[PDB]
Amino acid sequence: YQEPTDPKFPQQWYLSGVTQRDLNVKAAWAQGYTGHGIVVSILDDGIEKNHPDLAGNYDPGASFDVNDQDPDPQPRYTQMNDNRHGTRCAGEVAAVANNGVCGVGVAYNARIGGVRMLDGEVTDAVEARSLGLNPNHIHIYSASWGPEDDGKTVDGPARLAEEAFFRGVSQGRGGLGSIFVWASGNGGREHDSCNCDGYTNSIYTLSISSATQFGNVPWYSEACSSTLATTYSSGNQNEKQIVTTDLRQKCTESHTGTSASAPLAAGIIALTLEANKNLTWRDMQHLVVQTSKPAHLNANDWATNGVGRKVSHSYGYGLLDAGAMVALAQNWTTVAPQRKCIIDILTEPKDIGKRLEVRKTVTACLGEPNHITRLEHAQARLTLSYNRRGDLAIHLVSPMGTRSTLLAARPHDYSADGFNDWAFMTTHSWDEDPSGEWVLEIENTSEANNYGTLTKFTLVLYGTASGSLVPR
Ligand SMILES: *[C@@H]1O[C@H](CO)[C@@H](O)[C@H](O)[C@H]1NC(C)=O
Ligand SMILES: [Ca+2]
Ligand SMILES: [Ca+2]
Ligand SMILES: [Ca+2]
Ligand SMILES: [Cl-]
Ligand code: NA
Ligand code: NA
Ligand code: NA
Repeated sequence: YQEPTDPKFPQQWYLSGVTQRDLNVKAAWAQGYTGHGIVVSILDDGIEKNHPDLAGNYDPGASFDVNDQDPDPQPRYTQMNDNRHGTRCAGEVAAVANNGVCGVGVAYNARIGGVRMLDGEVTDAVEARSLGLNPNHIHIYSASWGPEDDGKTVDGPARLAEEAFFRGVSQGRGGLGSIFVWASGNGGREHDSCNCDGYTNSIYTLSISSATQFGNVPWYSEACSSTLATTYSSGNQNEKQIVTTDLRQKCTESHTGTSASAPLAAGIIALTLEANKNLTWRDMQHLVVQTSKPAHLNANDWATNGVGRKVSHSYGYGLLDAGAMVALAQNWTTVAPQRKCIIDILTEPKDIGKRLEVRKTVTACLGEPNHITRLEHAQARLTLSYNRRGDLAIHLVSPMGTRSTLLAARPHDYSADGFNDWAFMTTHSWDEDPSGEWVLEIENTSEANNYGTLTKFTLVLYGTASGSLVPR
């Protein structure tokens, strides 16, 4: 294998590195996987389809302009170069290789498109028509956007967009399911908590956080239990950033944030899908859980779950490992059909006060077709009132002892509107047996005399009843 000769490839430290602080992409390339035959679409502010490092891979069938209702996603050019983001993201996935221009995409032989959908009024219908674009042609969708990262918002997909997620994973890609890759958020400065973002908190999105070059939690990071894994992105000014295609046929070395991490993940997922085109949307999440690497990512909350895997709320299961992903994909056995076990926990409303603990021992639908012995995602769907929402911290403990933070204190969230059947999601108990005692903790983290009531707690378990590995 001959590595790319592109002029900025040496600057793509998160690929070209030789000091083990990288995404192990060369190993996949050397196995013969560069993205041939895979189609990825960037859902953002447009794509410069004539960019010298994108044109060779550009796919009009992966593209649309939902803002102006036409097929051509070319960005709107302005003095401030506002609409540059989709072009930056596209090059991370699929910039052309060995052409003397800028660097390379992770999947530099994949086909790449863009949906111009952020440059206008972004309605539920706009989101739904973007997520649902050409779903039997596009394999993988990448979205580096979501609800305002102000640390006070709780919001997620409305009805059309949620319907688009369920149609995508159910009937998309020939019934194997659209793969929706999501950036977990850029609200770290505001102490945002990313389970309050219903796009990344969805089970249907493969949510990705960031690590800095030196292996630390970047300033912009949001911790939450819904995140699955991590890719490198930007950090402090001594740390390098992401190198990619830029608006006006240029090359940038300064792409940043979790917005840059999701496209890198989408590229790795494209290499993985080339290695096994029959992988389902759930198969792909299993591969990420099994192969991602904690090593040398620094966080104070690394914990070993019930099947021996290390998990962090900043990083999920750790750094994506492209070589390991493509290797495991090749002989992967399709997982069994997804089961869903619904457990209504409360028999009466519960005053929260300073602190509330709810314990329930469950059988996880024993004796039923939805019996689960091998968890995937779990949700605590909570309905509660509280006078100051951001003073709450919420934890969920699995029978195996895995403590998932469902919500951390958000100092800027003054809302009195509580949570209305909000489906807080955790990936941290993946592959555990969910039978036994679950514990919900709700705590007032302030000294104020706050008050409210928990009126509904639905524990929703997803998973199967077959095929477990020996614990790590
Ligand atoms: C894909 O997986 C399904 C489920 O295991 C199987 O029935 C089908 O034969 C597979 N198709 C290919 C092309 O491997
Ligand atoms: Ca257009
Ligand atoms: Ca190039
Ligand atoms: Ca956020
Ligand atoms: Cl469901
Ligand atoms: Na919404
Ligand atoms: Na998600
Ligand atoms: Na148990």
